[PDB]
Amino acid sequence: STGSATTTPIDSLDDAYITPVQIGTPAQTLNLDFDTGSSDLWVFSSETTASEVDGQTIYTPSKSTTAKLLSGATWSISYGDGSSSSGDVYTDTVSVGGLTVTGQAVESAKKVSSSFTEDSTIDGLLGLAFSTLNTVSPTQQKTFFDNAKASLDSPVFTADLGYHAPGTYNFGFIDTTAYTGSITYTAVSTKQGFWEWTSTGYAVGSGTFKSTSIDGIADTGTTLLYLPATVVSAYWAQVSGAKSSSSVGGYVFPCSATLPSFTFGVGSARIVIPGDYIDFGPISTGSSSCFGGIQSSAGIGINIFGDVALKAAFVVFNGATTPTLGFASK
Ligand SMILES: CCN(CCC(=O)O)C(=O)c1cccs1
Ligand code: NA
Repeated sequence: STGSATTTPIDSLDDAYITPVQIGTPAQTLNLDFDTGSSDLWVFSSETTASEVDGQTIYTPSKSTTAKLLSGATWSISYGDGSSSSGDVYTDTVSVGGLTVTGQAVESAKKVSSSFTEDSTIDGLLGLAFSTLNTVSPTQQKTFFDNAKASLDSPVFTADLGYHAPGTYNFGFIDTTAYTGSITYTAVSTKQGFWEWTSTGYAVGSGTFKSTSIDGIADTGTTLLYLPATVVSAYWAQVSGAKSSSSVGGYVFPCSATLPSFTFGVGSARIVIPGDYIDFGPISTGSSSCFGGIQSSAGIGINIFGDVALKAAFVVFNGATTPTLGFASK
């Protein structure tokens, strides 16, 4: 089997991407944020505290003939941005892009933090990291990908995110029309439960490539590219008037600037992030200071190849017995 779904930016900055997901019978379609940095499939629901729901579409298990309470199971998650959610668990049928899993754990939110409530466009998350990170207790649950894997034509999914445009998540096959050149594969460590890999270095603009190992994770649920402070300082030093502001919480730059590209290494391959991808616009409406898309990881504890990096590439998440990541230009 295979599945193929379109993923759409939630706003004009590509702050996140939403993908429609069918849950239950008859189908309830919710727009979920597919997150390769977490392992819970959780939704706004009929159980969510009413004051914490503001425009989201909710899952109502009582209206699904295939929903069953997973008796005694609870969940609670905290993300790297400080947001959180918790609740109870149902099993139900879940379909993405024509690919169906029966018996998927659907984590129903009773509580969500303010950042979720305030984002009316995101109805929940679909985690695509390793199932070792799933927060359901006392019985940990599998991701949608881990439940689909054995049925797929090939044990893979691919992320093809757009710059200010829709893109695609495919399950079970590699669309050889979706990228240019060849795919370069690289090793993954699952020791922390993430798609963790090692980049072979970087370049700023037309500058020379610096060969240096940069461990990090491939995380579709993180907007920006978070790298070591040395690398980030070398990038922003090429932009007149750029600086780190602790008042704004990251690198800012004059909106009048033209930004240089940023290249990262995948083995001998190179992925080039155009300068425009690194512009996240005004720090507040009407401001002439703009927020940078490459930020320091020094206050995180991990480097994160978020959407700014991933949407420059066709990315293969290979869940074979020995997992790998693949990257290609497009
Ligand atoms: C021999 C290089 N090479 C493949 C790179 C390519 O895909 O061309 C590798 O070492 C791999 C190790 C782990 C996954 S692939
Ligand atoms: Na922000």
